[PDB]
Amino acid sequence: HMKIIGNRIERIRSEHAETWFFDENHPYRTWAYHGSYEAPLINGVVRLLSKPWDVVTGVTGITTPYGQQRVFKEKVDTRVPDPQEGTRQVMSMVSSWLWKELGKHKRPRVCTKEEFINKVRSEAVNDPRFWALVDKEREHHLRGECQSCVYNMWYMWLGARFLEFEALGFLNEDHWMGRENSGGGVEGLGLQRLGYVLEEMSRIPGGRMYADDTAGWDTRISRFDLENEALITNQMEKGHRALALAIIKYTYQNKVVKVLRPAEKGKTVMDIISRQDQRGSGQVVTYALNTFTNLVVQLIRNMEAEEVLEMQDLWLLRRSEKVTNWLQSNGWDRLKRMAVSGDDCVVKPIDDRFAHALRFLNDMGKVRKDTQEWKPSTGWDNWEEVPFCSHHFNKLHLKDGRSIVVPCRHQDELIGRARVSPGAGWSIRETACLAKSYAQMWQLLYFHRRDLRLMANAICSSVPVDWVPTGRTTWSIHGKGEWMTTEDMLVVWNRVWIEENDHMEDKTPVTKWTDIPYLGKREDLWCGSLIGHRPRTTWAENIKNTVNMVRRIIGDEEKYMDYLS
Ligand SMILES: [Zn+2]
Ligand SMILES: [Zn+2]
Repeated sequence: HMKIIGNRIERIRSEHAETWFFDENHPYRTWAYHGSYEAPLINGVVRLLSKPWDVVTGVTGITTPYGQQRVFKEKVDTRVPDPQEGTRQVMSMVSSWLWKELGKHKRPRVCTKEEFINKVRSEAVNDPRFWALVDKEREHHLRGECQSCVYNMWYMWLGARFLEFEALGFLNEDHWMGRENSGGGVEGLGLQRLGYVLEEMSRIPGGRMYADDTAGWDTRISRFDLENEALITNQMEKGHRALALAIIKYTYQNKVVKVLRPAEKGKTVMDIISRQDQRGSGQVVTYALNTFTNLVVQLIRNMEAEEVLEMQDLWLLRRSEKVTNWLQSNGWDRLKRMAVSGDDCVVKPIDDRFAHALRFLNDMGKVRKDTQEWKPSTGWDNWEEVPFCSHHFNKLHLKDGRSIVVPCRHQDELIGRARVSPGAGWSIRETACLAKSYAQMWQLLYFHRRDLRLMANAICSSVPVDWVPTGRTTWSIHGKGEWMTTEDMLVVWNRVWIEENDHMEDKTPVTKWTDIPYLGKREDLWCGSLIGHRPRTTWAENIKNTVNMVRRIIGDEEKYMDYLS
């Protein structure tokens, strides 16, 4: 490990030699500590148009070394015992099988510089020097060394991210975890489709639907998980394999991290730590690898439930042919009984033995959130109540009687995130264009929420019609950004929910917003609506005044549209 992280530690120790020191009283328990050195937000438009939520802490409650240290000590400075050898044998077998299924109709490839550039443009990438540094680190990797692939507690230098993209980006670009290729994956599906996936699963004969969340998934990715994820390199030709093995072994299996920590009299230090497991969040293929390993975990849980695996198999896997047979016979059926998106999963097992199939799950360190370790899981009878990707999904009916299945979540989080501006010296223009992005996203996905349809229409009425939406409104890969457009949102709504919606049999267009339904009031309120409560009523009654205010701020000379009418 030390020989692997060596030149990175040296490269930092020398960039910072005059302030470099070793803190004997550092707080790191499960990370290797190597030394330290000395170290150095509201969207106004949305806020002006969402006054009732100024006093809603669920909304308003949404950098400092003092915080990073706290979250590090409680979340990341932890360790889990190794799984037993039999458990590890099962993990390796299932991983090998799954990789071979995923690669049956797809071949790994190197992703290109121009792919990365084009993906970025949707100008460090248009400096030759950047690519000189990149080529440089690359030849280091090809020689068997790493100088500069270091995490900031988990952001990374754009060059390192390009090398990762080059070696493993194919998993994303060629949709290895798409539902067609993986059975249980959902990569490429939007929030406008996931609900249909859950409904489909609800129809499969079997037990309840289970959606257990793992407590701190990324922190419970083991070195064995990483080794099993690395098995994809066996499907690569040798050069590609060299690049990928470099990325995995020097960046995944042996990571170096810089993290901030408070010092004396307002001063700040940077600590350099390292370890050999856990997932570095926010890497290029973090999502794909999380999806992979979660699929493996659920397959194993099903095998325990169905009594293919027994207690004795934890210590040492006796006859492994039973595992191979179960995978070849039932593997794909079980995969199609899953919806897995990174660390999130829903499973429809063949019966409810799944609920108490916990031995391998717990031995793998994948302990369930908010539950006693050996308390059986509780599943759902009603697919519309199942949590998945921070949402639940409801069937609603258009005025003409056709049904749609829509994404829903507690409203406070949506409004709270829309109020956040990532910039600083952000003009009214960038602020307004971001507000417009949120509004149009709500029009596409959360139109069925009264407060959000109203607020979105006010925002869209307060921003010049020709201003193009900018910024990002979600980190979920299932928010596909169809709303990032100046195209009319009813047209976009039709394309998303009718035209290109395979679960919409009748392709008759919807020609007005009033034909598009809300949740029932009970449901709207349950999920955080303020309909009926006085500040919200006042807000709605005054909304045109407020819109005119924002218009006067941005400029009365601009062209505005009335989406409130
Ligand atoms: Zn490197
Ligand atoms: Zn809801």
